[PDB]
Amino acid sequence: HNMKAFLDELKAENIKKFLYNFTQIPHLAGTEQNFQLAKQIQSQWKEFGLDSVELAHYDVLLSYPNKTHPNYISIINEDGNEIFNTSLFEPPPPGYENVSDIVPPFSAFSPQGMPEGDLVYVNYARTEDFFKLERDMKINCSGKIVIARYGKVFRGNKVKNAQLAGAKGVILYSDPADYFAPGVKSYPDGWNLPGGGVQRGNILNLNGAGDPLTPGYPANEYAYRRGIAEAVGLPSIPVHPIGYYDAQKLLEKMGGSAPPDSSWRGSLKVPYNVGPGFTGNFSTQKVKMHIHSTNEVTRIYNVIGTLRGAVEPDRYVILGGHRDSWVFGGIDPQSGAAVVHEIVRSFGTLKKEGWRPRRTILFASWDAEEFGLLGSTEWAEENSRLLQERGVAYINADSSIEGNYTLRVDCTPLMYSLVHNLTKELKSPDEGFEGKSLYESWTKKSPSPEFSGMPRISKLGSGNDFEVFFQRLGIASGRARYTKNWETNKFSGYPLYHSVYETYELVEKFYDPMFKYHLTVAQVRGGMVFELANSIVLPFDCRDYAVVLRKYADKIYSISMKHPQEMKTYSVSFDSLFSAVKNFTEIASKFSERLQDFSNPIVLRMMNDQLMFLERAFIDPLGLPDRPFYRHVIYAPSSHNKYAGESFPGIYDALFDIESKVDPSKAWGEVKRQIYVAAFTVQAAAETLSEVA
Amino acid sequence: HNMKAFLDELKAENIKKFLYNFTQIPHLAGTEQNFQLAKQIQSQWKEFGLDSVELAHYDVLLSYPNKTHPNYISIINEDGNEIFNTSLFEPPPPGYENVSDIVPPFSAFSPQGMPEGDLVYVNYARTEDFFKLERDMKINCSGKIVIARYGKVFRGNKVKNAQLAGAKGVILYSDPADYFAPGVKSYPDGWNLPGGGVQRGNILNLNGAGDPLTPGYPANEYAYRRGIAEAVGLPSIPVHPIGYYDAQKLLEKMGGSAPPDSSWRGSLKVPYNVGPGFTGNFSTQKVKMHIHSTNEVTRIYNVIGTLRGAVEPDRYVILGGHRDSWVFGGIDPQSGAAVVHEIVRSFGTLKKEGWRPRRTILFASWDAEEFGLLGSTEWAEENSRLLQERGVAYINADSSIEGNYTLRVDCTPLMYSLVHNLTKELKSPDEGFEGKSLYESWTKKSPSPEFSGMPRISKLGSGNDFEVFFQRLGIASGRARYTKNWETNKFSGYPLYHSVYETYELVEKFYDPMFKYHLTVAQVRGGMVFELANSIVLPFDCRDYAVVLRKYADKIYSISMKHPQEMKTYSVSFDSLFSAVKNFTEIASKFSERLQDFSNPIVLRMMNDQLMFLERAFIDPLGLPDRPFYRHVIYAPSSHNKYAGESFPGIYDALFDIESKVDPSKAWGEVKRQIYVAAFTVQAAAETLSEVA
Ligand SMILES: *[C@@H]1O[C@H](CO)[C@@H](O[C@@H]2O[C@H](CO)[C@@H](O[C@@H]3O[C@H](CO[C@H]4O[C@H](CO)[C@@H](O)[C@H](O)[C@@H]4O)[C@@H](O)[C@H](O[C@H]4O[C@H](CO)[C@@H](O)[C@H](O)[C@@H]4O)[C@@H]3O)[C@H](O)[C@H]2NC(C)=O)[C@H](O)[C@H]1NC(C)=O
Ligand SMILES: *[C@@H]1O[C@H](CO)[C@@H](O[C@@H]2O[C@H](CO)[C@@H](O[C@@H]3O[C@H](CO[C@H]4O[C@H](CO)[C@@H](O)[C@H](O)[C@@H]4O)[C@@H](O)[C@H](O[C@H]4O[C@H](CO)[C@@H](O)[C@H](O)[C@@H]4O)[C@@H]3O)[C@H](O)[C@H]2NC(C)=O)[C@H](O)[C@H]1NC(C)=O
Ligand SMILES: *[C@@H]1O[C@H](CO[C@@H]2O[C@@H](C)[C@@H](O)[C@@H](O)[C@@H]2O)[C@@H](O[C@@H]2O[C@H](CO)[C@@H](O[C@@H]3O[C@H](CO)[C@@H](O)[C@H](O)[C@@H]3O)[C@H](O)[C@H]2NC(C)=O)[C@H](O)[C@H]1NC(C)=O
Ligand SMILES: *[C@@H]1O[C@H](CO[C@@H]2O[C@@H](C)[C@@H](O)[C@@H](O)[C@@H]2O)[C@@H](O[C@@H]2O[C@H](CO)[C@@H](O[C@@H]3O[C@H](CO)[C@@H](O)[C@H](O)[C@@H]3O)[C@H](O)[C@H]2NC(C)=O)[C@H](O)[C@H]1NC(C)=O
Ligand SMILES: *[C@@H]1O[C@H](CO)[C@@H](O[C@@H]2O[C@H](CO)[C@@H](O[C@@H]3O[C@H](CO)[C@@H](O)[C@H](O)[C@@H]3O)[C@H](O)[C@H]2NC(C)=O)[C@H](O)[C@H]1NC(C)=O
Ligand SMILES: *[C@@H]1O[C@H](CO)[C@@H](O[C@@H]2O[C@H](CO)[C@@H](O[C@@H]3O[C@H](CO)[C@@H](O)[C@H](O)[C@@H]3O)[C@H](O)[C@H]2NC(C)=O)[C@H](O)[C@H]1NC(C)=O
Ligand SMILES: *[C@@H]1O[C@H](CO)[C@@H](O[C@@H]2O[C@H](CO)[C@@H](O[C@@H]3O[C@H](CO)[C@@H](O)[C@H](O)[C@@H]3O)[C@H](O)[C@H]2NC(C)=O)[C@H](O)[C@H]1NC(C)=O
Ligand SMILES: *[C@@H]1O[C@H](CO)[C@@H](O[C@@H]2O[C@H](CO)[C@@H](O[C@@H]3O[C@H](CO)[C@@H](O)[C@H](O)[C@@H]3O)[C@H](O)[C@H]2NC(C)=O)[C@H](O)[C@H]1NC(C)=O
Ligand SMILES: *[C@@H]1O[C@H](CO)[C@@H](O[C@@H]2O[C@H](CO)[C@@H](O)[C@H](O)[C@H]2NC(C)=O)[C@H](O)[C@H]1NC(C)=O
Ligand SMILES: *[C@@H]1O[C@H](CO)[C@@H](O[C@@H]2O[C@H](CO)[C@@H](O)[C@H](O)[C@H]2NC(C)=O)[C@H](O)[C@H]1NC(C)=O
Ligand SMILES: *[C@@H]1O[C@H](CO)[C@@H](O)[C@H](O)[C@H]1NC(C)=O
Ligand SMILES: *[C@@H]1O[C@H](CO)[C@@H](O)[C@H](O)[C@H]1NC(C)=O
Ligand SMILES: *[C@@H]1O[C@H](CO)[C@@H](O)[C@H](O)[C@H]1NC(C)=O
Ligand SMILES: *[C@@H]1O[C@H](CO)[C@@H](O)[C@H](O)[C@H]1NC(C)=O
Ligand SMILES: [Ca+2]
Ligand SMILES: [Ca+2]
Ligand SMILES: [Cl-]
Ligand SMILES: [Cl-]
Ligand code: NA
Ligand code: NA
Ligand SMILES: [Zn+2]
Ligand SMILES: [Zn+2]
Ligand SMILES: [Zn+2]
Ligand SMILES: [Zn+2]
Repeated sequence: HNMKAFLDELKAENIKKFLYNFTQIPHLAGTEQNFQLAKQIQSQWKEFGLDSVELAHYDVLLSYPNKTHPNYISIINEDGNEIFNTSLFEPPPPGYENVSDIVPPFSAFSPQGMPEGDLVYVNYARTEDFFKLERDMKINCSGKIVIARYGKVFRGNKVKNAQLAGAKGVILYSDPADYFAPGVKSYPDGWNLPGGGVQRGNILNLNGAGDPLTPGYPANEYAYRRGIAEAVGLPSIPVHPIGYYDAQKLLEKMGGSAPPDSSWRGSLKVPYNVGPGFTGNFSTQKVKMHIHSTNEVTRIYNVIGTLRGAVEPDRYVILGGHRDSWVFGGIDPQSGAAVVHEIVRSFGTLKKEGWRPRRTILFASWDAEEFGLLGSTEWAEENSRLLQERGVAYINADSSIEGNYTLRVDCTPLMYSLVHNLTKELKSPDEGFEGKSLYESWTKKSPSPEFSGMPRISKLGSGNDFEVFFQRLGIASGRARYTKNWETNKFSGYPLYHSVYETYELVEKFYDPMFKYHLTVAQVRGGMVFELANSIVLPFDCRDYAVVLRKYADKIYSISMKHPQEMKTYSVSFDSLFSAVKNFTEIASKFSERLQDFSNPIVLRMMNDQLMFLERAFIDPLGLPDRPFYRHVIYAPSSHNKYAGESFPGIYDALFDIESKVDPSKAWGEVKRQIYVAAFTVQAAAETLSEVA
Repeated sequence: HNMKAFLDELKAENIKKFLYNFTQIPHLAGTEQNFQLAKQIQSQWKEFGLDSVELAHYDVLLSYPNKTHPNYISIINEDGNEIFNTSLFEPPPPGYENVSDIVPPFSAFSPQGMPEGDLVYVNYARTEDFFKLERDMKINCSGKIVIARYGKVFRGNKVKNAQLAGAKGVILYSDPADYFAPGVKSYPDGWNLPGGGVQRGNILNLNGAGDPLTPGYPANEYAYRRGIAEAVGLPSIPVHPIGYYDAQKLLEKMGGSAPPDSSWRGSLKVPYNVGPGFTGNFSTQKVKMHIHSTNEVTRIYNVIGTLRGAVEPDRYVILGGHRDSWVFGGIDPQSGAAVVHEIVRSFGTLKKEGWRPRRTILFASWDAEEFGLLGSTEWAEENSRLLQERGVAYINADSSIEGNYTLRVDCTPLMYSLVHNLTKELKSPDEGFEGKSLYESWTKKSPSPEFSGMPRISKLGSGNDFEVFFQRLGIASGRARYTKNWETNKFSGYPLYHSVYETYELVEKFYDPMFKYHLTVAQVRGGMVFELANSIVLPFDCRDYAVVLRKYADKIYSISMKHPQEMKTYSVSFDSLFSAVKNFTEIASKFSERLQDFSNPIVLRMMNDQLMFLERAFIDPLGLPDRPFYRHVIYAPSSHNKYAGESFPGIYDALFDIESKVDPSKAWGEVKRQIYVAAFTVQAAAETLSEVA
């Protein structure tokens, strides 16, 4: 009864069966079918042997198209006749043409409206795309409908950016340049997005708030809800996603200015003119959106499984991933949920033979992730006192695969050593690495840019259910999945993401026929939970935080040093931050020595508490500026792309575009304030590792 | 080596000697003499046997009169001749007439100015005094100088209230009605305030922020400071305190309206007319303030002593009280500091004979309390991560006596049982209770209004150094001192509070000749620290929180029920709060049973952690509305009187004066929101006591 027993019990064939089972019908959040699936998971986790399995439910703001009043976009002529209409649905894939309750493509939480106007093409609608438009090109988006390609960044940032540019609507589309890999066929004959395929997804800017109506507090039965007008993160202009057949029709007539350069051109046979409006012959034609989706408070269900710890039941290691899908969820999330299901089954096998982990393991099937991480966030809001005093670690478990090339891990520095050690003990599933370790294949395919013989591990970003646990509550967090080769494959994400084409057959035929990558990811995720819940000394190495803190301090200082004159004028020094990082390095080194030298369970637990509370020490209870739920001072989601992690985010945002600020004294004053906050927090975290008295 | 050994080692004669030692010269915060005293305490605590004794220093905003440009108030005539001037200093007491560096009476943090105008008398300048003036009497304070009597509430609230009434200055004075007990002589021949006596004190409204320039973060060497204009809690109009000889001169000529009733009349031979301005003959005369005090960033020093725990060194029991004084500090704070000094000495005696407490005891000599709890707050800001994960309890130790009648205890419900049990084991020092317990004399003199055979224990308010530990960080806190009989003695505080007359001789001659009340208070405070640091199971009874939560829920519901029609219209229910309190009662009862039945140190420490984190569970990281540093949902300082505790403060303030709000729907909506927050927090705190897995 050790890790090897746990790992060996995991079967690829079981993960295949579960994936099939979870993907036959849609499981949209707030729907009866997803509630049925919740009850099924609850039943099976009980059967599998967990001590308790409960549903935790909340009533949250969700968004759905109107069934009798479909969303669509038109080209209208001067008479007002709609001469072109975008599709009302994606052509269903082979054998699914009769499946009901496929939600049609829509942008969740769009307000209703029917705006009419001239089109401006804004590339990926990134901060720098708008800078280029407004500052360099002198194009005004005010009162225009913007059309943007999907890709590069989170769609909610695109919508925010369009809105602050004064757009009156946004059209999102999938360009083949970003969603069609050269030499691969469209679904069903390959893994590419067809011209009628469309990516669903919410366009909120929640910044960690969870349910838009109840920021800070669980959306329970007696919750007081904000009015819609005061809700968090809702867009103020209508938005709708389309495919590249329909996008071609909308782009082909575009006039005004040429694209500023080739990074603005996708792969369609159109000029990619920025606009505004259409070329001469069609200059009186306009674009009209028709959006009728409604926001509604709807009940959602998390499944929470508990396997009580034998020695420290008041210490919680959490494995959590979501269950709700846009349609069938073939990759997102069921390729993760099937992996969790088999992990539970394996732990349960051991439990039935009399074993218990040292610490409590909690297993979560979250609801409403697709609508803003709502299930994980409301539950963490409800249980925040328990999680901040008892939470050892959170391992996420959304999609197990986004490619078939190599491992991807994003995690706190505290888990680097755990991940290196675990992967050295696992077999690579890769062709040409038979009998080699996962560590070897991973390091070869994804080398660290700093360190020879080490793999690359990214910072945690967001756009997934670890966000409340890591950036709000400061619980050490990690995620892992198989991924594509980004060096040779330039497209954004996997092509069929959040489309009807993301099915069981997508995975079984193209991504992972033998379910070996799924099994590899079950071993990584399950292996991590096993070590975290069972190792006598928590498997965190504080010295790895010291190394990255120095790298981040160098980075942020380099950004500021682009403005040497202002640093002189305003006396901007990074000395305090570097001093704090030096102290952290020295104190962590001494703590590591002590952790090596000590039969005494109090000294042990005292030291496990120092390891556990070290991630927690990076939390500032005041939050980051205007983002009260992003409280971690080292890591926040990028203010320009929610998916990307930013380091020293407080100083980063204070420096961003600082040369354009009206009051340089005020702006540089705020840079110095953020330096102070960062240096203080680093020193305060270091001091939690000092001898306690 | 048990509690009795600790208690027996404490000597009245030692406390007398220390008090004498600490009171020969002024120890104003930020002055060289208070730094010298800090170094002396540090030396002696080392000598006494503590493991480490450090100074923790900060650079904070302090306020001092200008030595070459004195503050004073005048009656001016139409020509501009100053026909009456208030005193420049209090007549020094016998034998101190040559002591230098007595700070003259001033209101710390007053801005500079020389406003001229007509006087309005506003009674105690309470919220209801201003309501009576503006609403009932129709008197407009806009552009007037207000004169208010000291007493009833914290002076900072008076100044806030005057400022929001549009006053252009405030004069504070001590009325004999509030500071002269019938049949007792003025200092030096009794304990009464003489006509030339004046009460110093800050007039900030910090709401827990600490140093006005650095809210949230310690005022360390690299701190970024706000500009003065953005500082927290500074008054916007000049303020100055005077004695009743000078007040008589300012009040005797007052015209306009009569006092509305006898609760507006003090004891001087004047009419107590509200004004504005003077009676006919003198109607062209005006009042002129001259205030030249300056705010300056000044270094302050805390002394921090550590006695490392033998078994749980990472658990902290804190005994802390301040060292800075307005002048000699005969009562405030040295009657407390001398008691702490003897407590340290006694613990050190045991330590030298080989004993250690189970948990770590930290001893603190705080600086700058008189200027806004600045020393305790900056240090707690620096060490917040350590205190919130390790802080068992905080026992305050400011003035040991404010009378000679009976015990006064204000503390969390979690300490009620500890206090009842301890006091049953201590001898009463009271005449007529020889050979009886302190519990017996206390209960007889100060009976609980709810429960026969029990003593009254007040809620913690504020205006002292526990505020950061309790209302910000949620560490279980308590205070205890000897006090007066409030039933028969109607004056505010003790008469010589914050005056030059508060000397060693005041205490030795009038308050506590034999130092027996001092010794009794050393036993209560030291006994509490001893039990908290040494009991195997933390000496907190969660069921006492359940009883008070019900009492507070009844109270707040009764307040709301004054508005039955609005409760109908807006569907205002307290059901959720009562349900939460019921659940708390049931879960706490079950936790208490478990705490009775368990050789297992993990189960023990797990359960000690649940006891320790139970106060912490009442903290809301979002704070109370517009008061981010008051985070405890059950207790906050009254928004009308910082000294007084308020229960369910969020709901209380939402209901206060609600009948006067312009938008009843909005106001009742916020009542319901606060009900939700309170019910949720109570339920969440209850759930920390549930079985952990
Ligand atoms: C990284 O860790 C190191 C510790 O190894 C910290 O070093 C401290 O740095 C501060 C400077 O920011 C030093 O502060 C200075 O303290 C002097 C007096 O300190 C005495 O007392 C303390 C107890 O509190 C002892 O520990 C200490 O050894 C000393 O005996 C002051 O006199 C200094 O103030 C004077 O100079 C400054 C700067 O020029 C002026 O602005 C002032 O007006 C004044 O004249 C100063 O405040 C401190 O002594 C150092 N501690 C130790 C133990 O060496 C780093 O701060 C830490 N990095 C971060 C980011 O925290
Ligand atoms: C004091 O402690 C008690 C527990 O002893 C708590 O009681 C819970 O109270 C809520 C009501 O606020 C109950 O919620 C209801 O749950 C029903 C389904 O719950 C099932 O599943 C759970 C697992 O999550 C089981 O524990 C439970 O026994 C049930 O089998 C819902 O169907 C109810 O919703 C319906 O009615 C409401 C109200 O009329 C409608 O608004 C809805 O639209 C819907 O039709 C409802 O949500 C809960 O069941 C109770 N729990 C238990 C264990 O009994 C108190 O909440 C607590 N007090 C506070 C302040 O927390
Ligand atoms: C693009 O779509 C519009 C609107 O059509 C409606 O919405 C779609 C998403 C689908 O659900 C459609 O089935 C649905 O009709 C088309 O314009 C519309 O055309 C219809 C029929 O030609 C008009 O209906 C009426 O017909 C009778 C005549 O017997 C009269 O009583 C009325 O006067 C009216 O003409 C309808 O008004 C018109 N709607 C709008 C909003 O313009 C459009 O033809 C289509 N374009 C294509 C396919 O190129
Ligand atoms: C109330 O106090 C004022 C101001 O007096 C000053 O401030 C006090 C707090 C103390 O520190 C005083 O020592 C200090 O003077 C008095 O009015 C002031 O009177 C003086 C002297 O009479 C005036 O000084 C000048 O004197 C020479 C004449 O040789 C001329 O050069 C000047 O023209 C001027 O007269 C001073 O101007 C005047 N100041 C003000 C601000 O009005 C006031 O007499 C006193 N009232 C009492 C005791 O009733
Ligand atoms: C995915 O897998 C689950 C679990 O294996 C399947 O659900 C299970 O389906 C069986 C067959 O429908 C159910 O058993 C039945 O029970 C009813 C009475 O309750 C009885 O009438 C039948 O004769 C039969 O014995 C079982 O309830 C159900 N189990 C759970 C835990 O839900 C599910 O059908 C699979 N879904 C797909 C799409 O393959
Ligand atoms: C990942 O694996 C590495 C390599 O095994 C682990 O580091 C190793 O940890 C052991 C156990 O703490 C260290 O052993 C110690 O050696 C010293 C003698 O120098 C002795 O004082 C102790 O009693 C103990 O035996 C070992 O030195 C260390 N090896 C290296 C190369 O660092 C690492 O801890 C693992 N990481 C995690 C998170 O588990
Ligand atoms: C309050 O009590 C303290 C502690 O007893 C007194 O401070 C101590 O005073 C003595 C006598 O001045 C000091 O000893 C002296 O040392 C110097 C050299 O350092 C030497 O020149 C003298 O001959 C003498 O031995 C001692 O330093 C000092 N102790 C401490 C810890 O500060 C203090 O005087 C008392 N204050 C009052 C007002 O009574
Ligand atoms: C303040 O003093 C009271 C009175 O001594 C303490 O309550 C007493 O605590 C003891 C020890 O936990 C309880 O004894 C228990 O009795 C049951 C049998 O019914 C048994 O299961 C246990 O093994 C244990 O012997 C005792 O019942 C209880 N007495 C009362 C009247 O409640 C109280 O704990 C003290 N408070 C603090 C904070 O120390
Ligand atoms: C979906 O859209 C339809 C419009 O075709 C809405 O139905 C109409 O709503 C208006 C305003 O409430 C009523 O005056 C009409 O009588 C309704 N017409 C019909 C034909 O039903 C409908 O409210 C929307 N549905 C949802 C669920 O929001
Ligand atoms: C105390 O008040 C005096 C005024 O009597 C201030 O001294 C004057 O300040 C002004 C403005 O800075 C100068 O122009 C004068 O030359 C000063 N006069 C004298 C006679 O010194 C003084 O600044 C104040 N002191 C403090 C410590 O704030
Ligand atoms: C863009 O257009 C609007 C309205 O037509 C105008 O008010 C605004 O100032 C314009 N902005 C720029 C930067 O040209
Ligand atoms: C799977 O791997 C092969 C071999 O490298 C590659 O050609 C193919 O594109 C991969 N499939 C997917 C879905 O990435
Ligand atoms: C009080 O006086 C000021 C200025 O003289 C005036 O603007 C204000 O409205 C008055 N307020 C009331 C309540 O009478
Ligand atoms: C001390 O107690 C006596 C006796 O009750 C009382 O008359 C006297 O006023 C008290 N002294 C003080 C300073 O309260
Ligand atoms: Ca919420
Ligand atoms: Ca501060
Ligand atoms: Cl994931
Ligand atoms: Cl006190
Ligand atoms: Na398919
Ligand atoms: Na005296
Ligand atoms: Zn997902
Ligand atoms: Zn998704
Ligand atoms: Zn005091
Ligand atoms: Zn005081």
